[PDB]
Formats: sequence, structure tokens, C-alpha cells
Amino acid sequence: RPTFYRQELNKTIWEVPERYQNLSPVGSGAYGSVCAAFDTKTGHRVAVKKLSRPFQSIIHAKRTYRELRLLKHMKHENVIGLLDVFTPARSLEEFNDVYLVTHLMGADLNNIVKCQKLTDDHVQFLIYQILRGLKYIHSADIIHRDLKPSNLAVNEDCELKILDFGLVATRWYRAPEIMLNWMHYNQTVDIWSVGCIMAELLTGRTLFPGTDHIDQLKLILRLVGTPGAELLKKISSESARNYIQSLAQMPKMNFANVFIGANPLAVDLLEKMLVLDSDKRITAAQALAHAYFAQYHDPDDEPVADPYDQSFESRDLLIDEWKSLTYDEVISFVPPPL
Ligand SMILES: Nc1c(C(=O)NCc2ccc(C(=O)N[C@@H](CCC3CCCCC3)C(=O)NCc3ccncc3)cc2)cnn1-c1ccccc1
Repeated sequence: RPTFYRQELNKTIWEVPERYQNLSPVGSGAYGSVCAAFDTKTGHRVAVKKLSRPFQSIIHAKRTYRELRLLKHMKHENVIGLLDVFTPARSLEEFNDVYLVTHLMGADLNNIVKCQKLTDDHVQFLIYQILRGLKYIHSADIIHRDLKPSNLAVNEDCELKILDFGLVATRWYRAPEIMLNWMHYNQTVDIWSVGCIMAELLTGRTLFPGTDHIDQLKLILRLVGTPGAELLKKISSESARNYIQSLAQMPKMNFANVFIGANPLAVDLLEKMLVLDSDKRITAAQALAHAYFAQYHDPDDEPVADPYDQSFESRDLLIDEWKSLTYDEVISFVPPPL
């Protein structure tokens, strides 16, 4: 058990092993309570996240457990990974704080798109990496559900990782089938988000900047057109079905006339991602084989994930139970090799 030291960073206490030096807060809140730090074991910059009030309620406790289970699972070049997880607590009794250590990324894609206009080469490589990360996440029956430019981070080498900073509107990147509340949705909600992201990388503009869930739905249908009988037949919600069918019909736009001057291959992939019918939307694994990625695509180098035990998601437990389970996960953690 290493030696810890204490300090106070922007109205927050931090008790970290001495191996982590020069803690410097980052993102002024956008990422949570996160410090850049120098890791003396590796000689690399890292990010250290202190969980806020991790065991305040059953719901915080379950969220804390979930985040640690997800981070301990992710072992892929295009998904954030756990370098370390620690607590200053010597016992389960004293256990009240959780610190997660990850790679420090250079910039989020929101800052990249807002600051820079991207080339087709850079779009190919960034979307290839998102899809490669998604293939991996999806193979474990994990759905991100929150994909947006601020949840993607890039290094100066253009190496991309998928993250989720939690709480640029999520709304703008969200699949129409999980816009009005209901349970008919698959992993391809994430492929819709990737389409919205790729559009914004290609054009410099939010594709669908809805002011609310109704506006958002109107902006989507204006590009992809109102559903035919085929898709209408699969909408269980009378109230959603009444809303959609209450709209004046709208044709599917020719995407080549919307994304004028884009690589036609980019336009073809976008057509395959921004399909209203989530049963007909391209999967991550399918998208990686698209002729848009010919330069990057290597079927022997697009790994899937080990299975992930999500069975806790259905469980209703007490704070102290979720806390004990989280403590177990802290103790059993095996760092990745240096
Ligand atoms: N700010 C940072 C860091 C940093 O902050 N690292 C710590 C960290 C800890 C956890 C997570 C995280 O993603 N936790 C994910 C789980 C893993 C996911 C699972 C799905 C697939 C993706 C991975 C998570 O549960 N969130 C909490 C949450 C999500 C949704 N609703 C509510 C709460 C991300 C980062 C590193 N680099 N940078 C950086 C620096 C400069 C510019 C841009 C970025």
C-alpha cells in the first residue's frame, strides 16, 4: 500500500499516492473533478478523476460501481482505459472516495471542429477509429448512448478515444427512435450519433441542432424524410405514431445535394448511418468494411471485447452493498503492463 499526500484543489480535497505529482485541474468542470498529473512510475502525463459523492445515494453508488466496472472492462486503443484506481481508505468501513486514473488526451473533437476545418483524410481516420472503438464496445453488448464531439478525445498524433464525461446538446446527436421514450432500440443508436458527428466534421455545422425533442425530430425528418408504412408499422407508441403521422409528409433528401462537394464515399456511408429504420442502419463492424475506410481497414486488427457481465444492471441493492461491490473491484484491479 503506497504513501498518500493531501492537497486542496479548487474547493476540493485530493488524497493521492506520491507516485502522482503536480496535480493541475483541467476542463473547468466540463470533465468533472479531474486533474492532469505526472505519473513518476511511467514518466507519462495522466488524468486523475475524483468521483463526486460516490455513495451519497443508492443511485450514486450504482453509478460509481457501473463506471468502475465499465472502465475495468475497456481494453482497446480507441476506448478510454483504466491505468489505476485507488482510495486512501485502508478498510471497507473507511471507504468513501474513489479516484480513477486514465491517459491524458490532448483535445476533444468539439474543440477540434469549432477551432479547425477538417480534411477528408482526417475525417476518414477519426471516423474509422470511432467505429473501431464502437465495434469493440458493441461486441460486449454495451451501448454508449451519449456519443457527441465532446465525448471523443484526440492526441496530436490524431489517435482517438471514446469516453463519456457524463453531465453541445446530447439531443443533437441522438437517434430518432430514442428521441420519444421507448425500448425498441439497438446498438445502432450509436451509429446515428457517428453519422451526425461525421456530418459536422465534413461541413463545420451541427447537422441537427434541435431546440428540444420535438424540434430535433422535425429537423431529422426534414433530411431523412417522414417514415413510410414499412417503418410506421413498427411504432408501438400510439402517441409517437400520432405525432409522426400528424406531420405533413416530407421526402428523403438526396444526401449528395446536402453534403455538396464531400467525397461521394463519405456521402454513401452517411446515407447508411442516417437511416430512420434502426433495423436497416449499418453496424460498426459493417461500416469498418465500407470503401470509405479502404486506406485504414484491417479485418485482423479490429478486435472484439471479452464478454461483460451487465447482470448487475437489473439489481436493486442498498448503498452499502453497491459500496462493498465497488470496494471489491478496487481491490481486485490489476494494472495494465508498463
Ligand atoms: N478530461 C480528460 C480525461 C479524464 O477526465 N479522464 C478520466 C476519465 C474517467 C472516466 C471516463 C469515462 O468515460 N467514464 C465512463 C465509463 C467508461 C465509458 C463506457 C462507455 C464507452 C466509453 C467509456 C462513465 O461511466 N462516465 C460517467 C457517466 C457516464 C454517463 N452518465 C453519467 C455518468 C472518462 C475519463 C482524460 N483526458 N482528458 C482530456 C484532457 C484534455 C482535453 C480533453 C480530454
